Amino acid sequence: PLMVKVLDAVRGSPAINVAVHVFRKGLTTEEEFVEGIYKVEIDTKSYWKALGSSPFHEHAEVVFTANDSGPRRYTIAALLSPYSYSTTAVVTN
Amino acid sequence: PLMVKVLDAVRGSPAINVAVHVFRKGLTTEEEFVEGIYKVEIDTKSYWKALGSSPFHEHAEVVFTANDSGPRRYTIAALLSPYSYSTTAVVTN
Amino acid sequence: PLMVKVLDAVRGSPAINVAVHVFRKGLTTEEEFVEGIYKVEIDTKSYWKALGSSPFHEHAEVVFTANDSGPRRYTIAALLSPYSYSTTAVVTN
Amino acid sequence: PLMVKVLDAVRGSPAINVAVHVFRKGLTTEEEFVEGIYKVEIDTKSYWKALGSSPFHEHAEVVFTANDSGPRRYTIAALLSPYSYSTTAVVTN
Amino acid sequence: PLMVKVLDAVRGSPAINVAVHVFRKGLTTEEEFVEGIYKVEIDTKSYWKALGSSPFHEHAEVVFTANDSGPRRYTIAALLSPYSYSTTAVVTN
Repeated sequence: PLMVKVLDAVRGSPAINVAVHVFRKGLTTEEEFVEGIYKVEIDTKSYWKALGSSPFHEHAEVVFTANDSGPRRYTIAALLSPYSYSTTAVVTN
Repeated sequence: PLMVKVLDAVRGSPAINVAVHVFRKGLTTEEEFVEGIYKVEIDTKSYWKALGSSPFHEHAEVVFTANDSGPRRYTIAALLSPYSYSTTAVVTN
Repeated sequence: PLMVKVLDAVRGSPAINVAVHVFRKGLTTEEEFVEGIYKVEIDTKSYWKALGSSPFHEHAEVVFTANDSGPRRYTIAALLSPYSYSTTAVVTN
Repeated sequence: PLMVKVLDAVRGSPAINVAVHVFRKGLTTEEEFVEGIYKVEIDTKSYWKALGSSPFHEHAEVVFTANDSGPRRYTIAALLSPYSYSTTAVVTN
Repeated sequence: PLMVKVLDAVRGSPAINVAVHVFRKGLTTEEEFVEGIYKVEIDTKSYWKALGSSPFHEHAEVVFTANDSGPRRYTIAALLSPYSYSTTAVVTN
């Protein structure tokens, strides 16, 4: 008899992230999974994923150049950071 | 007898993200999955995903150039960050 | 006997994101899935996804150039961030 | 006997996003899925998706240039962020 | 016996987004799906989707240029953000 209690009585003003998972019983194969319940991808890159069956098989002259550059600013305050009775400020003068 | 209790009694003014998942019983194969319940992708890039069966098979002269640059600003306050009785401010003077 | 209780009694003024999922029992194959219940894609890019069967098969002279640049500003306050009795402000002077 | 209770008694003035999903039992194949219940796509781009069977098969001289640039501003306050008794303001002087 | 209760008793002045889904039992194939119940696409672009069977098959001289630029402003307050007893203002001086 599964019997799960999470955050039953709450009095006040909290700041909560709740993730409750209850369970009971080709190139990429995925089966019966849970992914990225609270997932953050800010600057994620991916080149040439799962190209396929028999690419560039017989003859190929490939020039792969990946120039990642340039002025990029990522200013984040309280990433996945619940708060209460606090002061969060981003000041970019 | 599955019996799940989440946040039964709530008195006050909380700030909550609730994700409750209850369960009971080619190139890319995906089967019976839950993905990205709370997912954030700010600057996500992907070149040449799942091109297909037999690409560039016999002969190919490929020049792949991925120039990622340029002034990009991402200013975020309280990303996936519930708050209560707080002060969140983005000030870009 | 599945029996799920979420946020039964709520007194006050909360700020809640609720996602409850209850369950009981080619190139891309997807089957029996739940995706992106609370999903945010701000700046998402994708070039050449699922091109098809036998592309550029015999002979191909391909020049792939992906120049991503330029002044882009993304100012976000309280992304997926419920709040109560708070002060959220974006001030861009 | 599935028996689900969500937010039964609510007294006050909350701000709620509710997503309840109850269940009981080619190039892209999708089957029996739920997607994007609360999905936000602000600046999403996609070039050359699902081109088809046998494209550019015999001979092809392709010049693919994707110049993404230009002054673009996305100012958002309270994205997927329910609030109560708060003050949300976007001030662009 | 499926038996679902959502937001039975509501006293006060809430601000609610409710999405309840109850269930019981070529190039792109889609079957038995629910999509975009609360979906927002602000600036979404798509070039060359599902071109067809055998395009540019024998010989093709293709010049694909996608110049995305220009001054574009997207100012949004309370996107998918129900609120109560609050003050939402967009001030663009």
